[PDB]
Amino acid sequence: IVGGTASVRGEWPWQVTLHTTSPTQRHLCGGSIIGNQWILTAAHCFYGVESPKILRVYSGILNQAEIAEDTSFFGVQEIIIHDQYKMAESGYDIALLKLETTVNYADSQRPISLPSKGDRNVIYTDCWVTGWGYRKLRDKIQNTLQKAKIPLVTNEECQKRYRGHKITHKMICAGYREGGKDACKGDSGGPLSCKHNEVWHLVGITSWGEGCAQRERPGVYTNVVEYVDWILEKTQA
Ligand SMILES: *[B@@]1(C2=[C][C]=C([N]C([N])=[N])[C]=[C]2)O[C][C]([C][O])O1
Repeated sequence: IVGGTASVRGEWPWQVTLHTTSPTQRHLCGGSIIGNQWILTAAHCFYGVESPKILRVYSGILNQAEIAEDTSFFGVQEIIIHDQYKMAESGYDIALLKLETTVNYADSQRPISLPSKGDRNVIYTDCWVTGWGYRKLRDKIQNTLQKAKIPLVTNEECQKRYRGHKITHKMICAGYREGGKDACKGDSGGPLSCKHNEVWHLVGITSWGEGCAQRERPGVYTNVVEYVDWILEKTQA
């Protein structure tokens, strides 16, 4: 996260840090708890990932330092990638992780509500992006979870900032016309939480952008509401 600040412990209880144990354990991507056994994240996050066995999901984490060899985690039973996904920039950058065990909800770890179709006309004026990603373009995974408030921008405006790209309605952008605040490497799969009527909603999934926090280059996120049907179908037994 560029231009953000340290999060308060338990401030984003749905945020998880997805680690890979290969070659050595390290933060790979962000993710959001949306169900007792389900993490919603970005598809492109599993590039070069041949098996879910090397994945470890940690919930209730503020600082990466909290994660040690003796720290409990959730194993991943299955990685579900949208069959239409090819690459982040083309869209469909969404994936579900079915955990091997169920998450016991608490103030430190609970699910975030998915947006409803009857909310696409809703004007989110309080949206935040979070994660342990880079603070700049050339940096490293941050220890403390960072947060940054960022305004959503119309798709028409976003398309203007991304000539050469096709910003579809299945994407949603957010950022400052002057930049300064935005997601970066490591924040992928992270949630773009928005607050309406004081009820947190998972509006987007951190996906891509040109550089990080550059002026006139809004972050591009997966427009979650466009995938509620997909999510329901993939989560049902
Ligand atoms: B992601 C990721 C997601 C979004 C952005 N945003 C910008 N401004 N470039 C950068 C990086 O984080 C992990 C990586 C793939 O493993 O992509």
